[PDB]
Amino acid sequence: MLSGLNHLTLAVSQLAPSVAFYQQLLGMTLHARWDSGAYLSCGDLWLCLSLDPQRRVTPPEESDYTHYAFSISEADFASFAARLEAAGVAVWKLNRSEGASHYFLDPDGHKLELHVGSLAQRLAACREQPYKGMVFFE
Amino acid sequence: MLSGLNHLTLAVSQLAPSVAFYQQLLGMTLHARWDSGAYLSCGDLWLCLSLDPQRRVTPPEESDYTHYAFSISEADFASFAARLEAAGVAVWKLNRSEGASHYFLDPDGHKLELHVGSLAQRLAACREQPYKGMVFFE
Ligand SMILES: [Zn+2]
Ligand SMILES: [Zn+2]
Repeated sequence: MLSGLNHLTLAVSQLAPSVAFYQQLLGMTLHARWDSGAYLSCGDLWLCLSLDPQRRVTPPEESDYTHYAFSISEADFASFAARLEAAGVAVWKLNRSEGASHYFLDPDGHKLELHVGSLAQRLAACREQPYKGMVFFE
Repeated sequence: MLSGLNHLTLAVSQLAPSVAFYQQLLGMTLHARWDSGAYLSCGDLWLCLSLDPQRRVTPPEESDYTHYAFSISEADFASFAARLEAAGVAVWKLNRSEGASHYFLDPDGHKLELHVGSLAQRLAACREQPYKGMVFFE
């Protein structure tokens, strides 16, 4: 069977500002970089940044809801979100429609998120406050 | 500070064919569905499919290299690739890198991959044969 995300590859227009964002600002571990990409890790996540001349910025209102959420503890969530805000990182969504989340953009307009909680916790919360028409499968 | 990938959300244009693709063809576990989305899991990956009228079925030549790779064992790789081929699933790239990889498209054109191998394995191969401009960080 398939089991797990092996890696997430993000196309980037400029490699150095992207590496700086993920390593310096988000605190991910940089393992290697080369003329056309970089490999970082975030816990078990393998992140590849790939220099792509085809990557364009799109303002968030003109891209779809595809997005990438990173786990953070309840104790660190608010202060890290506030640090991103204070550093001028743009926000793309304010309404918390899926629990405790902060929604921010990377330098290339990729839609990112900080989230507190697992899938099991989300399902348990949704049993009490379900999305419209929600059905649960055991 | 960040501990890993919390969830991957893919915007979809039609919920039913996307659920069929990820649950039935790819074998992910469906945990819940609502009028505008679904939650699935694939190993430790929490996948959300989100119905979005902004999502377009996008040919691969019209999107950048951003993509999502799922882990599969070497032993299972060939039969799973054959399953995708039997289902008529389009391929967007041929593999030219270390470790088995199959590059395929979802119903909306999201770029997916099956990959055999870890970040550690990739780094070991790169240390032996570094890419142009490659620098490592310990
Ligand atoms: Zn999210
Ligand atoms: Zn890949």
